Amino acid sequence: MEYTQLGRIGLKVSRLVLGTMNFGPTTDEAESHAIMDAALDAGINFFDTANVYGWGENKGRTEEILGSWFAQGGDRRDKVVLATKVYGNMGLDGPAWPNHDKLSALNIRRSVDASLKRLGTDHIDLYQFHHVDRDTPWDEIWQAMDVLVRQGKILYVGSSNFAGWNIAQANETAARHGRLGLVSEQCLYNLCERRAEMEVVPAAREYGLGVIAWSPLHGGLLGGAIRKEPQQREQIQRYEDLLDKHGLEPGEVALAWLLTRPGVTGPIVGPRTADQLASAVRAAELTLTDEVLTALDEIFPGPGPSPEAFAW
Amino acid sequence: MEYTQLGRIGLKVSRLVLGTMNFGPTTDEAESHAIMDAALDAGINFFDTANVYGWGENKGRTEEILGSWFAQGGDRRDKVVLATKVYGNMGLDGPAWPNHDKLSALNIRRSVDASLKRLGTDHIDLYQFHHVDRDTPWDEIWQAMDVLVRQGKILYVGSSNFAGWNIAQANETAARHGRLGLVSEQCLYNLCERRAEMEVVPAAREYGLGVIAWSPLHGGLLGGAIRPQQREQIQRYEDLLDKHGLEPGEVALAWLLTRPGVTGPIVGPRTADQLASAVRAAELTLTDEVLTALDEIFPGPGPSPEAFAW
Amino acid sequence: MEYTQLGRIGLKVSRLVLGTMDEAESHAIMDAALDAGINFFDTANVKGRTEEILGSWFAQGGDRRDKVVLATKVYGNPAWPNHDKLSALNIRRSVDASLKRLGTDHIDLYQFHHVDRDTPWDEIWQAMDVLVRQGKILYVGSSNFAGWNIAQANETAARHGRLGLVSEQCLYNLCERRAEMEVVPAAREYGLGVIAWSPLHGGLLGGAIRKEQEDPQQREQIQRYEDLLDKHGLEPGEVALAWLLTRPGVTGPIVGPRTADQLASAVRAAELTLTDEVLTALDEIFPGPGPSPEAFAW
Amino acid sequence: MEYTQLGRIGLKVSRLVLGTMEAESHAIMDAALDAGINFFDTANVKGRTEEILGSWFAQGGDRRDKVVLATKVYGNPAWPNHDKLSALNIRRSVDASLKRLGTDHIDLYQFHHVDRDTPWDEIWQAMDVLVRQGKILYVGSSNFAGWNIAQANETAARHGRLGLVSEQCLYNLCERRAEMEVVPAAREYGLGVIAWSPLHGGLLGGAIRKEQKDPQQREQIQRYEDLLDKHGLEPGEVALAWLLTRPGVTGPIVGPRTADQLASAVRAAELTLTDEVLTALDEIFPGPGPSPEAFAW
Amino acid sequence: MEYTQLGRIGLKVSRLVLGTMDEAESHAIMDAALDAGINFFDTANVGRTEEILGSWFAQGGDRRDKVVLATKVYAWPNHDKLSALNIRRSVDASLKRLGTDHIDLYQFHHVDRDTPWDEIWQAMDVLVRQGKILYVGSSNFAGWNIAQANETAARHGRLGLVSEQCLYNLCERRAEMEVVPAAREYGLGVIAWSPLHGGLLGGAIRKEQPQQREQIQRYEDLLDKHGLEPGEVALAWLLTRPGVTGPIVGPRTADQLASAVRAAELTLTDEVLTALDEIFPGPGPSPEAFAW
Ligand SMILES: CC[C@H]1OC(=O)C[C@@H](O)[C@H](C)[C@@H](O[C@@H]2O[C@H](C)[C@@H](O[C@H]3C[C@@](C)(O)[C@@H](O)[C@H](C)O3)[C@H](N(C)C)[C@H]2O)[C@@H](CC=O)C[C@@H](C)C(=O)/C=C/C(C)=C\[C@@H]1CO[C@@H]1O[C@H](C)[C@@H](O)[C@@H](OC)[C@H]1OC
Ligand SMILES: CC[C@H]1OC(=O)C[C@@H](O)[C@H](C)[C@@H](O[C@@H]2O[C@H](C)[C@@H](O[C@H]3C[C@@](C)(O)[C@@H](O)[C@H](C)O3)[C@H](N(C)C)[C@H]2O)[C@@H](CC=O)C[C@@H](C)C(=O)/C=C\C(C)=C\[C@@H]1CO[C@@H]1O[C@H](C)[C@@H](O)[C@@H](OC)[C@H]1OC
Ligand SMILES: CC[C@H]1OC(=O)C[C@@H](O)[C@H](C)[C@@H](O[C@@H]2O[C@H](C)[C@@H](O[C@H]3C[C@@](C)(O)[C@@H](O)[C@H](C)O3)[C@H](N(C)C)[C@H]2O)[C@@H](CC=O)C[C@@H](C)C(=O)/C=C\C(C)=C\[C@@H]1CO[C@@H]1O[C@H](C)[C@@H](O)[C@@H](OC)[C@H]1OC
Ligand SMILES: CC[C@H]1OC(=O)C[C@@H](O)[C@H](C)[C@@H](O[C@@H]2O[C@H](C)[C@@H](O[C@H]3C[C@@](C)(O)[C@@H](O)[C@H](C)O3)[C@H](N(C)C)[C@H]2O)[C@@H](CC=O)C[C@@H](C)C(=O)/C=C\C(C)=C\[C@@H]1CO[C@@H]1O[C@H](C)[C@@H](O)[C@@H](OC)[C@H]1OC
Ligand SMILES: CC[C@H]1OC(=O)C[C@@H](O)[C@H](C)[C@@H](O[C@@H]2O[C@H](C)[C@@H](O[C@H]3C[C@@](C)(O)[C@@H](O)[C@H](C)O3)[C@H](N(C)C)[C@H]2O)[C@@H](CC=O)C[C@@H](C)C(=O)/C=C\C(C)=C\[C@@H]1CO[C@@H]1O[C@H](C)[C@@H](O)[C@@H](OC)[C@H]1OC
Repeated sequence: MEYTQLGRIGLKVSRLVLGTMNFGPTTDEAESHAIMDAALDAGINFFDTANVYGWGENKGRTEEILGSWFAQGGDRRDKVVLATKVYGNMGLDGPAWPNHDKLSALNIRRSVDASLKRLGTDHIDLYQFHHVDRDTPWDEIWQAMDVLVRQGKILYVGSSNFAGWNIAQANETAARHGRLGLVSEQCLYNLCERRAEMEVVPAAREYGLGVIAWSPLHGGLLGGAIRKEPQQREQIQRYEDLLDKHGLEPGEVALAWLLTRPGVTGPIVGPRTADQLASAVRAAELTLTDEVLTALDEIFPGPGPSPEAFAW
Repeated sequence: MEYTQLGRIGLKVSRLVLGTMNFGPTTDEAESHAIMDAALDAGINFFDTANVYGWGENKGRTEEILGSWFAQGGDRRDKVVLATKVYGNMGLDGPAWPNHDKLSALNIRRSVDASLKRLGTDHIDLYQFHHVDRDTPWDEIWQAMDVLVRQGKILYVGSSNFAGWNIAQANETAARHGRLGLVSEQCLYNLCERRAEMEVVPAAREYGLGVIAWSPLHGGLLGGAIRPQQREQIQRYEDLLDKHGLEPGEVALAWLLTRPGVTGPIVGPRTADQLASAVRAAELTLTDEVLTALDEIFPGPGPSPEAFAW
Repeated sequence: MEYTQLGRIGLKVSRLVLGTMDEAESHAIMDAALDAGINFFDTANVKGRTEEILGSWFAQGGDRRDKVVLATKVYGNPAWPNHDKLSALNIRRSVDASLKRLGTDHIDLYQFHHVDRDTPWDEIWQAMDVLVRQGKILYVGSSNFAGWNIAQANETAARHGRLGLVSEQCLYNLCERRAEMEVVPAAREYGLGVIAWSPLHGGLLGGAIRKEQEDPQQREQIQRYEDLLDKHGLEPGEVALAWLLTRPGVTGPIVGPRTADQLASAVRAAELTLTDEVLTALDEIFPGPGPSPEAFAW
Repeated sequence: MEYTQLGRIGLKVSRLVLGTMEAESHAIMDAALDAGINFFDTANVKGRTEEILGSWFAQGGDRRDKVVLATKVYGNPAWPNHDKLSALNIRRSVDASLKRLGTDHIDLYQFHHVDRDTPWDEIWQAMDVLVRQGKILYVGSSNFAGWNIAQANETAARHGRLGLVSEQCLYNLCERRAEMEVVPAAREYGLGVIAWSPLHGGLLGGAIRKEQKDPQQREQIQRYEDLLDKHGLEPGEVALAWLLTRPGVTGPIVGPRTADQLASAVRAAELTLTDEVLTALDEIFPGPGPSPEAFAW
Repeated sequence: MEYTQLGRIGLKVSRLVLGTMDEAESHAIMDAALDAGINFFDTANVGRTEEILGSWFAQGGDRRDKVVLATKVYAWPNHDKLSALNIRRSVDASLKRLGTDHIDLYQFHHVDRDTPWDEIWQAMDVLVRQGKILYVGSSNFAGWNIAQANETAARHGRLGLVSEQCLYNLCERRAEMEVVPAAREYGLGVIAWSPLHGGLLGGAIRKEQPQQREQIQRYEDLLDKHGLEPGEVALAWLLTRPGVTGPIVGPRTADQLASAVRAAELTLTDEVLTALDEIFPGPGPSPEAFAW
């Protein structure tokens, strides 16, 4: 297992991030636990979850499954860098009661308290915004997060689905008064969707955030979606054909590709079974030749950074 | 129900603020709870109280009435933005024991501890100065408030009965050391009394404070004389509202909801009927003719310096 | 002559400020204002031509420049964009024009003519700091601000080491006391000198009814004022000025004497002691609103 | 003429920016003055253009006093430090610009492009030297990313300095990707947005009828020209007028070579587009939306 | 010619830095250095030197505009060291001797432990703000002097040291303990003075015909097996070192220039690098260098 610093900070994490969104809705508790043990066994120390995982009327269930996993002891809590999120509506799906979603200090307080109860732990290592909230100013957000820091309830703060300028504004605001800023950004990033390269990833790299790629196979579409059974199909076909030609698995290459991108800490890997985890772990050891990198780049061009992306 | 951001911050509030001053002194606990459930049903999430509500020897009773409401469960606490106040004498009415009113860190400590006990909760969402205290510096006040923020005992700080320059001084002082300053001013504003517009509301807007109008009916006066220079003015008002078939109480509220910078008025119902009426005032549109008429009868000063100079 | 600190700063000024309004006639009161010990000269009308007349005054030598605290103002007054108001652009052009007309290399107190709510204080303080570091200006003052504008301005200045506004020139007199609600409280809090403009309310407090004989309610008021002073042996124009010199935070009124007789009258106004009984009755005739928020709430 | 604040600052500008893209230049600049345009930029829609402004100002008649003068860093294989935004390159470019313009100050000095190799403490040192000498009033950007505006202005504010007051970016019906992050950031930080190539190099200027490329781009332009035929609207005027409806936009740079093109740009600033016309332009020329919603959710 | 950012700043310099050791022949070698694409001129020895540069710019032809001009500071009290007093008199004399209105890189000649940084940055900021100096650099500092200096400048918004000139070559590698780590952390370019250790790595044992001589012998003998010139290799070695901007070279002739230029084009094999590292061990970073 390859390890790296999470951006500029002192925290070392596995290049694979274990996603947990399947634990609860699709994978049962006992199997989720076996996967998490398997993940530790493979050297994966970075586990990602969210208050809202579990979905609909079972929001919170995933956090509860990690809580029962820690409760078995055996140094599980101690070995893991635990990440969860705040922003989402935790009540009935649909329009939220005011201040029961988004990033007011009010929603942060109630969300973190509920997450700590479900996770059965006194601290979260990486507390992440699920999304930018353009209505909440950073002096409010940093007040909320600093209260939790100083109480020992969280260590690090991270972002998810931010724009590049939000990352800059957050970290400049934090730095003004000596606070550690965002340490990581979780953006949608994969061969199909490369527009994070325009500004989100450049900002992250400037400010020393780790970059965590969610949906690394683009919902499945890069995992061998055509062999399984618009003009997007021609790309995918050319993709599989190129990987047939070279003997490589689609699912594994989508992950290995992300590992070659500048600034990228690693992909979120969201296995349903211990078999799919072991595949992810192979993808991490895989080495991709400069020839196959050119090919994928030709099939899946990236925008490049702004302003060059749309101007010069 | 129309919602809005409280000034520049991420908190979203109903444009009606439920005032609780009647809960205890005139409306009773059981009925107060009735009204507060109806306010939730109406989409009102913003509840305003104060330690001194109750009046006389019953000061504190409103806070307790809120406390027993939260104790019923059903996510009542979790659904409200709870706001209370510090400054007032909580002992026997008349001259205060020193440091038992006003805004010394000493009075702030003892006031918040008693409010949290009565309210039956571990935190207040919005803790408001009831009035400006010009004898207490902002480095002292913000120390006291910052202690409460970091302990998780309050989230936001607001003001009430400030001058505009007090708003600027407070928030400039907070911003110097990276603190969130005042998020709202609760000022006396209505058709009769519009001198908040000279400097209070301009200042609040510059600094991104919510503006919450208290005494939106000027203590009943804008409610009815059906039941000397000023009698004449109110007469002209009630006659205008007879012409258009509009309730006086509803227009005074809806008018404040047209003012630039105004979050909304504090509505203080004695009864569930008075509440449903406030909700109706929130739904009212006022024609440009009615707005222009009210402005003639009840002129505003406009901003300083233009208000008295040019 | 009574002298005072201009607010919190180290500059000492006369409690009479010499405002404005022939050339050698102006030079003569100015020399006379000096001999009377008035050191604080302001180009505010009680623009371009007045500066030139000060300019020719200084050009005569005799330590005239060295002896005076020279205050001027952004020119102001349908204008071409940026030829009014307080952009860094307008400030640059107004100051350079003023220095050329005043025929001096520095202005002691450079003042804003009016609040401009479209220009942020980091822009304004940039423009002023350029001039301070070049030595073209010493102190910065306001005119026709709100209390909160004074607060914003001095807080912004103080964040980066800068001296803020040292003075505010506002309309303040027996007739118009609404400066007392917030402007003068803000000024007092931040250590600004308050310079009272139109101290006689455009002449209304200088004995305008007795000068008429040679609005219903306001006339009743002036009439009750002239009669109170008749009763007390006191010149109205002098009492208007003396009243202001009793008010908390007031540096002094602007006066525009054109003769030894008018200068001597302002000087006697500054030496005048109004009795508690006079002050009590003036307060009754011309009530102030008190500070906000007590002024309109409690 | 419609006037606006340049972003958050107190400087008032016309919503048309005269891109000076000698004798026929001088003529059009006087007509722009008389039309109430006070905002003159040396951005091409550099070298000679500045000299042409300099001889304009040397004619006198309060011309320098009446204009907001904006220029740019020159830019350009370059000799080291004769391109980009080192303090060394800024000194030499401004000194040469002041010489050519025959003026002792520039009102708005702009970066020509983001330089990723120069830290903002270096850039702000260079600009603060000039501001404190009086050679420059305001600073602006061109061809920046959203995060570069944020970084610039946070760095400036930290030590009390006025940051960027304006960004010049490529923005028109055809190219709307500035809306992802550049314009959002400019709006957050209170920069004026100045739209260069507002007709996308003539292409929105009725380019298919002046024939009297890619198949899909031509299809798009065709519907545009047909929509405006239907409504009786000049395509050149509409491209400009659409930019004036966009949140955050101060205005477009125009390079009128004739009284006719000037008068046209002036009419565009007075034109009101109906909601139906706005809906239809939007359908033909869709914007990406703000990031992250533009590519995520 | 190879170019690099000077540390973290936006200034681009040649990886060879032209130092100095009559008049029209200095002028001619400077012209030749431009033609080879060297833009970085330093008055440091590898008064009169500044005057020679002055007459060079006085010829015109965009000579001043094409070069990054670096000079340095420098006993009667305050006529040495880094007092605001000596800085002022030294820079005034430099600008006159150099016949220019600005210096691109103004460098301290040595650490002065008796002057605080608030006094030094006052003096530098005055000059930066009058336009007389762009960038500030150090020479012969400790690592902690670099940290203190740049932390002090950052406090009040000011650009700190952009470069350190230290004694660094195969023979003297102790700058690697802390000076070069500090410079790397703070984003200073590292300029290697005496890159040939006074000519000891320039083929000295051949030129003549204790246990230091043993070292130089294994060096010269290794460079015979590979068909490499010692002069060139000591330069190329430094160019492979982390944090190094480049060496100060003082060519007097077109012939030595061309040697310097070749040494910047040269690529040493990992075999050669490994062998140089064996003959000339470095201490590593503190605290590992002396503890663990
Ligand atoms: C002590 C001496 C007397 O008292 C005064 O002379 C005080 C008056 O000057 C007040 C303030 C005036 O009222 C003021 O008139 C100004 C023109 C307004 O100023 C305006 C214009 C502005 C530019 O100044 C601006 O800044 C400001 C905000 O608005 C101002 N405003 C605040 C509204 C307003 O208070 C007048 C209007 C005319 O002058 C109001 C009327 C009803 C009046 O005569 C009242 C008299 C009273 C109560 C007492 C006695 C005599 O009153 C006697 O009281 C005894 C008990 C009996 O003898 C009585 O007889 C039966 C009676 O005799 C007459
Ligand atoms: C390996 C070389 C091949 O090159 C490619 O396969 C590259 C293509 O995949 C490009 C990028 C596609 O064009 C992309 O189509 C996506 C659906 C869009 O993505 C969408 C969806 C989104 C979610 O991704 C979003 O983020 C994005 C912004 O918009 C995307 N956009 C950035 C606009 C757009 O570039 C396709 C559209 C369909 O697939 C465009 C068509 C006209 C095309 O074939 C063009 C050129 C070339 C030279 C093809 C050769 C084949 O030619 C021959 O193919 C043989 C198989 C080889 O062996 C060679 O023969 C020896 C070779 O010869 C040259
Ligand atoms: C729109 C219809 C009428 O207009 C109004 O009714 C407006 C009035 O309400 C004004 C403002 C009042 O004057 C206010 O009296 C308040 C008690 C003061 O409030 C006090 C107390 C406070 C608590 O509010 C405090 O906050 C404040 C600062 O001070 C307040 N102050 C700001 C000074 C002061 O403006 C009244 C006093 C009594 O109401 C003054 C009297 C002499 C008056 O009527 C004068 C002029 C005009 C032009 C009247 C028209 C025409 O009247 C007729 O209207 C018909 C519709 C037409 O067809 C015409 O008929 C022919 C026309 O007649 C020509
Ligand atoms: C007004 C309604 C019409 O809708 C439009 O005309 C919308 C089109 O203009 C879209 C956006 C174009 O697609 C764009 O093609 C550009 C070349 C790309 O731009 C490029 C270049 C760039 C420089 O812009 C760059 O910045 C950008 C990122 O990529 C751009 N990209 C953002 C991906 C891409 O959206 C076209 C391709 C060319 O015109 C795509 C094709 C398949 C298409 O027609 C699809 C759907 C519809 C529903 C058309 C109707 C016609 O149908 C009927 O047409 C009648 C005339 C109407 O009146 C209606 O009748 C009622 C209507 O019926 C509903
Ligand atoms: C490739 C392998 C070769 O390895 C070297 O040649 C490495 C040597 O250069 C080391 C480092 C020297 O030791 C250094 O001697 C300098 C004068 C000191 O420098 C001084 C002065 C300063 C100014 O530099 C200062 O900065 C510094 C701190 O202190 C320095 N210091 C760090 C203390 C000190 O390490 C020598 C002294 C002379 O050269 C010390 C003695 C005990 C010695 O001969 C040891 C080993 C040898 C001979 C190994 C062979 C060569 O010898 C044969 O080479 C053949 C090619 C092969 O067959 C080999 O087979 C393995 C072998 O055979 C026997």
